[PDB]
Amino acid sequence: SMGKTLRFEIVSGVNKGYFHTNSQSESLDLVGGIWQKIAKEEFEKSNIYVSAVIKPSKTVYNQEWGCPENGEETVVLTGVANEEFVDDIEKWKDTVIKLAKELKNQMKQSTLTCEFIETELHYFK
Amino acid sequence: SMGKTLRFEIVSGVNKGYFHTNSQSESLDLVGGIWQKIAKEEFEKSNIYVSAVIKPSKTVYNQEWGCPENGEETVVLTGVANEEFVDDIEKWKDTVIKLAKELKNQMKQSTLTCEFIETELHYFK
Amino acid sequence: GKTLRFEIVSGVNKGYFHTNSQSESLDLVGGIWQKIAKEEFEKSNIYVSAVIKPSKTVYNQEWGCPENGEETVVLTGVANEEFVDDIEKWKDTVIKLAKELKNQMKQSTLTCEFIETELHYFK
Ligand SMILES: Nc1ncnc2c1ncn2[C@@H]1O[C@H](CSCC[C@H](N)C(=O)O)[C@@H](O)[C@H]1O
Ligand SMILES: Nc1ncnc2c1ncn2[C@@H]1O[C@H](CSCC[C@H](N)C(=O)O)[C@@H](O)[C@H]1O
Ligand SMILES: Nc1ncnc2c1ncn2[C@@H]1O[C@H](CSCC[C@H](N)C(=O)O)[C@@H](O)[C@H]1O
Ligand SMILES: Nc1ncnc2c1ncn2[C@@H]1O[C@H](CSCC[C@H](N)C(=O)O)[C@@H](O)[C@H]1O
Ligand SMILES: Nc1ncnc2c1ncn2[C@@H]1O[C@H](CSCC[C@H](N)C(=O)O)[C@@H](O)[C@H]1O
Ligand SMILES: Nc1ncnc2c1ncn2[C@@H]1O[C@H](CSCC[C@H](N)C(=O)O)[C@@H](O)[C@H]1O
Repeated sequence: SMGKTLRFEIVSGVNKGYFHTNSQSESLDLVGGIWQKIAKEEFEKSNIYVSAVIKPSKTVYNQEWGCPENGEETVVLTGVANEEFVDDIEKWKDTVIKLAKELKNQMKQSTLTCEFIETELHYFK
Repeated sequence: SMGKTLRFEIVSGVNKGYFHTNSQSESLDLVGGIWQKIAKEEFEKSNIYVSAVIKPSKTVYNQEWGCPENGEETVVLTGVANEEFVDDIEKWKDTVIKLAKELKNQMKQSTLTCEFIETELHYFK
Repeated sequence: GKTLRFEIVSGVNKGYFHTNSQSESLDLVGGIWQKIAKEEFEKSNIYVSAVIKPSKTVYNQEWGCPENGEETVVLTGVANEEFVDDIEKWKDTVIKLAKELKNQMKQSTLTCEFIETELHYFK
């Protein structure tokens, strides 16, 4: 593998007071379910399924701007555009952006980051 | 040097139907111990030790393709090629690829992603 | 290729801080980062926010690694052009804080990587 592809990374808060969750495991399950829901909805329209690897985390920023002491509970979502599944990388990028905005809405987040990083994918099967 | 080098990232499932681990921390230890073993075996042959930073995760894809509701338990392994230890970036890359295939086999996975990403390493010691 | 992100891998020094779980180690590192980032922001108007993840780092038992890995924390953060006017000064700030983190966590060695990234920010 010498050609390049992309990976995305999204950082989202988990809004435990709105969703009535009380643990990292509950937040991961919630984000997993929401992502599965919206990713399937977009797959049905475009044949692009943005699968995601989601990790528990906390995000540390200024207490003045709303951060709890020691950090806000967050989830990181990351995923590669696998060339075996993705014909059109620009259409995949548009789909990730669409889903990131929808995740922001579903999670009731005020702001949200979505990054694209160049990567060289070796796929073992 | 400017520290221009590579990092790798692997995403592996944990085969609960095979290992019967009963928590996220047990899955982490299971993958960590396996990685520790195969990394040492390769180091004894090549003097390349691919150390790895491992994170708990859930991977979310279409339930039609076997994904449990809210995602499958996975582990993400990431590591840099530190020029302090690595003379030859291409041999390190070939070592990572060998270990990724070996991990896929030892974890009894049908597919496994292994990505290389360009990175600028600043090493403080 | 619009901007940069950093990633730092830190030990948690169980023998010094006496945390009992990965949740406590995460909070310990987070609180330390929150303080040094705030103090640097007052000086330079650059606030290096960080997304921190629990982890274990696996290396050779001959070099001190516990069986199945050492408990670690990964810190990662982007330079958001809406906040950051000077990417080189942000980079210098990240390095400054990473060294200060290494000191406060009583670590012997620490990695700090920079990766090119294209940031889309939704508000
Ligand atoms: N994220 C993903 N993970 C696993 N398999 C995927 C996938 N996205 C797509 N596939 C597989 O690819 C099939 C065809 S969808 C992709 C069609 C075409 N390559 C395109 O880019 O438009 C899916 O039904 C599924 O079998
Ligand atoms: N990718 C990233 N890198 C670094 N800091 C980030 C980040 N994404 C978010 N942050 C930090 O965390 C803050 C958001 S906290 C999570 C979002 C918030 N609950 C809301 O509703 O908007 C940002 O202001 C920034 O300081
Ligand atoms: N992943 C790793 N983490 C920490 N130390 C490592 C390491 N890999 C190698 N080392 C250190 O480097 C020593 C020499 S290994 C030979 C390295 C040589 N420059 C090459 O590229 O072939 C190891 O015994 C260990 O002390
Ligand atoms: N790096 C990555 N980025 C995005 N999705 C990924 C991914 N790695 C795996 N996936 C998703 O997760 C699915 C695999 S689940 C993990 C492997 C499985 N247990 C097996 O034994 O084959 C992939 O088909 C894809 O949909
Ligand atoms: N890490 C961060 N996360 C979120 N907002 C941030 C931030 N760093 C700075 N800001 C935002 O930037 C505002 C002004 S400080 C930045 C001043 C100027 N752009 C400079 O480069 O010096 C803060 O009040 C806050 O709203
Ligand atoms: N970014 C990275 N990628 C891969 N391995 C890493 C790494 N950062 C650290 N390691 C591994 O973990 C070891 C450090 S363990 C954590 C630091 C230690 N507590 C100290 O105070 O020095 C390194 O020798 C290397 O083998």
